[PDB]
Amino acid sequence: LEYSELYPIQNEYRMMQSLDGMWKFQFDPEEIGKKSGWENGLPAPVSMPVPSSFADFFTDHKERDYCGDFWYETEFYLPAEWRNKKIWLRFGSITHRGTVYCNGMEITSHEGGFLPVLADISTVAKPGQVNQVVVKINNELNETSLPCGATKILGRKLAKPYFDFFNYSGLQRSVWVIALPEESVKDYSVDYELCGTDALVKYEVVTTGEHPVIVRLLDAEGELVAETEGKEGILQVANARLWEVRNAYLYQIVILITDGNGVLDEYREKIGIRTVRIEGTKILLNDRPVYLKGFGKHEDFPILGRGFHWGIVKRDFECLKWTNANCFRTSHYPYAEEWYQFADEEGFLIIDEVPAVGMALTVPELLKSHIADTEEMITRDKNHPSVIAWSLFNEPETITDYAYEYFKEVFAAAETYDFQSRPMTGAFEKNSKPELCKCYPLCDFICLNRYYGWYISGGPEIEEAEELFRDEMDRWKAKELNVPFVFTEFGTDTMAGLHKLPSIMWSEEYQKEYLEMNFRVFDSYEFVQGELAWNFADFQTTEGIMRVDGNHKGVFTRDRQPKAAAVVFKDRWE
Amino acid sequence: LEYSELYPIQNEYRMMQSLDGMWKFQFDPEEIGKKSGWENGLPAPVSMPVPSSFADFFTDHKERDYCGDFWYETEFYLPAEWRNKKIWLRFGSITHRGTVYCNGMEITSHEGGFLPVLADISTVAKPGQVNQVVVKINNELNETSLPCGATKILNNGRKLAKPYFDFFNYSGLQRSVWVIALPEESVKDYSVDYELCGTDALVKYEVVTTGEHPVIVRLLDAEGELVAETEGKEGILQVANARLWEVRNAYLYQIVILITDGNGVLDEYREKIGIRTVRIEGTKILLNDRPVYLKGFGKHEDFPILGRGFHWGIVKRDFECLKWTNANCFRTSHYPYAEEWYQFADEEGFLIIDEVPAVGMMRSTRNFVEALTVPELLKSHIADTEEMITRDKNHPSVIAWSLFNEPETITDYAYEYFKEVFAAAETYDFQSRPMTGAFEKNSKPELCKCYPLCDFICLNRYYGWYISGGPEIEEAEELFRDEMDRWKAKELNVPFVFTEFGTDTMAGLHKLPSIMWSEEYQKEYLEMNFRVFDSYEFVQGELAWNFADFQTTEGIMRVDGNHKGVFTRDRQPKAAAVVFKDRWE
Repeated sequence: LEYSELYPIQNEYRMMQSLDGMWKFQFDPEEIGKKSGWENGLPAPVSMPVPSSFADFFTDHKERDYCGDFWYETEFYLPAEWRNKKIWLRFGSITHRGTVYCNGMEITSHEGGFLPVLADISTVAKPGQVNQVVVKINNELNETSLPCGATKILGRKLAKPYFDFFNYSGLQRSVWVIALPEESVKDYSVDYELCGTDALVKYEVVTTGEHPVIVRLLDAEGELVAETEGKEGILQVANARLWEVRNAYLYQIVILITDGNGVLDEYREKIGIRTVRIEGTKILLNDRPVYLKGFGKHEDFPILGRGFHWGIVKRDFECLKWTNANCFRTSHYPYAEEWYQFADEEGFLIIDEVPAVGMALTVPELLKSHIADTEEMITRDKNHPSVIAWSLFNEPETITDYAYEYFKEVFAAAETYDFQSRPMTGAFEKNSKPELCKCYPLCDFICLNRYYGWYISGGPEIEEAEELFRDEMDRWKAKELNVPFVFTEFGTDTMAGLHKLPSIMWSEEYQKEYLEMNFRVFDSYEFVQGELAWNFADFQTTEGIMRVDGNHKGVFTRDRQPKAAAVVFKDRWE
Repeated sequence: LEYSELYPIQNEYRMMQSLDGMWKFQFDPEEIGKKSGWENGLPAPVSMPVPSSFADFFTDHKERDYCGDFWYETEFYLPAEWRNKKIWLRFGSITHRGTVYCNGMEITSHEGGFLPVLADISTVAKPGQVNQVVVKINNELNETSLPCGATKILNNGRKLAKPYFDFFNYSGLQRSVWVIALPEESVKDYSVDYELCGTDALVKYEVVTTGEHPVIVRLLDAEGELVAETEGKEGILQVANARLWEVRNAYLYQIVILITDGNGVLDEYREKIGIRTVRIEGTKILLNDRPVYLKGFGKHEDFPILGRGFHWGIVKRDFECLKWTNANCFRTSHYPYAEEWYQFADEEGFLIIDEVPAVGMMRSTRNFVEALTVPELLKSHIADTEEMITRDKNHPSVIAWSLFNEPETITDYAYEYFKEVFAAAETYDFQSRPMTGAFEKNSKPELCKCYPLCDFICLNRYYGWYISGGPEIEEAEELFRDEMDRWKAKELNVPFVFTEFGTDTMAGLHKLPSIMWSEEYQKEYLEMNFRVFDSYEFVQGELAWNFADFQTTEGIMRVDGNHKGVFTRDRQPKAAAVVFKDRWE
């Protein structure tokens, strides 16, 4: 990559300053901003919180549903001391695609709305002065970038997703301006081997120069436990304190660039010594089988939309721990980096998912976008101990040799980017029948999204649903694939407060009964090794006749309170 | 018909005793009742309220969702003084079809779940003794009777109803049951038709009796004073300075029909009627020689726990809510209601579009959920039409017959089918009042072959809900105007009434800006629809879908039934109710 994905830190060599706050903001329905000098400042802005999705602040439909080009602007004072450092704007994300300007100059553009955007403003930055950043953003959906959809023209544009979740957009994550030394740590990778009571931390370091590198490992108390020299090497850890499920331990890696007797740069990050591998039908963490228990989530909260906030992280993890979960999938896009940092702390397992949802010649361009997002996700997230698997798709077509050749390239790219070569998978929709699917052989383990008892034979037909479920799982069993299966979606829309005896679809009681039936099926097959329910919480969707204020398959409400079924998960996962 | 549809009364010649209460009840999944002698008494019954739908009492799915044969039983004491009378069991309805037994003997069978079933028990009744009634009922759905659907058989043999319609398959004995006694020669039927002559009015009539003795017909005013009298089974009553029955301003005369043998009276039937005329003239609906614009709702017979079970309390609350909205009309979507609804409409001056249960004839939903069944369906359809019209014709409230809801109408075959239904309706209605049906959007103005059969056209349209909802609502309005412009350009010179339009609306779901399903969106949707309605001269009525939230088959598109109610199921107003109130004032 032409930039670093490394999370920004502050020390003797690296500086950072937050640009979060109220930005200037303006819609550009006529698409004349770049024609009209907007990159030098917006002509008639309103204020817009950053980080946040813009949609749910407004009281009018056309602003909430805005689709097209729209602009952000802010000003920041740059400390004079940042002079002659490499100065970067770092956006947690820009959703979905955008062009960054600084002091009237075009800096960079990015496609993909859920991963960091880095813009090198070294040559245009004005140390000791007020600087200006302007971002042109677009939130349309197409079939050549992720996530896929269409754009309808009423000249007013309307996003038409091929995915369920609401098309939130804007500057949904924190924005920093940072300063790095001229020769810096750009990237590093760690991989682990367990040796009795000891451990090896294998590493590679990429810098922007040719000076020597020293790598140190500190324990949780900051004590030096290992040290070595070189951009490539092994850190030997005696009596290693392994990072364990729901029982984290984090070391601190310290990467130094040196020039004789002085340090040029120093990067530090918390990491966790752990191994993950698929062995037969088992998922092994540190050589012991683990059964995944948890949820698909979303970045979704009232008013903020996908806007990041530590308070949402904290509540969600307390709820997760209360259910006795150990895992979540980042459905259906990489989350803010902070979610992974916290999962590292709390010992949660993550399946990290690229926004390959909603899946013509456009396909070669789509593949490029999909591979680019995969590269960025893996480079960003590989050193989190929590991240134990990559999900490279959600419910694509998989039953043609055409689909096979496409995903072969994606998986091949993912493999080259992940230093750890940790398990890769994808979530299969029901149409990927065991007799037809061509893509499951690409996977280290198989993830199934199934709604037997909701979309199939729901309600009075739920007994039929269970037989149909068992019939499919019997077909999978007969294949003797010798791989683990994880259910990554299953659930029922459930309106909090809707009670019925006997239960009906949409009642709290039916949600319980549906889950109990699914558990019976899960527990009937030895090779099922994980259950991640859909969804952790009710979340916003495109409005329509099938969505009663978003998706109500949450086990929790949108404001994070338990429906009756939450207790069912709690008791089972205990 | 081989029986009378006349509502039962109590007088010197006619007797009635209610059989309402707790009956015995037993499911018959193995279909062994008849060969096991259940007509002589159920072997292991539970208690079941009558009138009520049975489904919602139970706490287990299989009993609520039961589909197939099931049996009712009760016992009653017959007064000795009823001997030498004609003795009938009268069920307000039996849903959907059944066979009536009395004292172990098969009496009659009936197909059609929403109209009276009369069983002549004269030859087996035991006056001065306890008698037994047992009813075998079936609630399956098929394509040869109304309303249409399918029956699914689960692998273990259990049946499940699969409607082609969007209302829960409630069934059982949902209306009151009487045992009655009639004179051996009785009034079996009568018909009235009205003509206005300045300040006066003519009541033309026909009387059918079960004998040959002379008939005398009297008309009493609302104070019981005689205003007209004539003789003969056919004749004309002249009413000077007639007090007409008016919209939301009812006046009811009492017709008195006597059978005499000179020596004395053999029978005397009495019913309240209202002098009023209804006709279509160009694009106008004329009541009593003046245009009326229909304002109201499609309803249902639907209430918590009782299901479609009849209760006067539901009538009273519903009419108070209707009056509060300033409504003047409802459609009996999608089946004839209990007779009491019409009696009360007569009193309150409400206009009714009386609808036969011809629902579920849509090819699309049939396929989703034929040459040989259609001829049998037509027979059932015409039979239900005959029974509805014979039952309801003399209500002043009933101003129109709706003969279908959302059938296929774009083939020549559909035209020939409905031509026979409309022809039948015409012959059974002494008044020849306006006939119509409600059309789905698939019945495009360029394709529909059946609207020329109608005296006025009823449209069900969901522009802004099923079509271009929410962010696309502006487009919905354009599409709506586009269609109505096409109708306009046909210059049919007939009235159009919208018989369905609405949005599912969860009580308490608020959003700013609004979203589909919110209370605010229901308001905005209605306002948009009104703007379109008001753009066309030939639109002469608006009956919103629905008066109140109601039960449906469960599924992914129904959140505890249908929420397009303007009122909640327990009859309280959503925000949109005030929108109707203010507009209709």
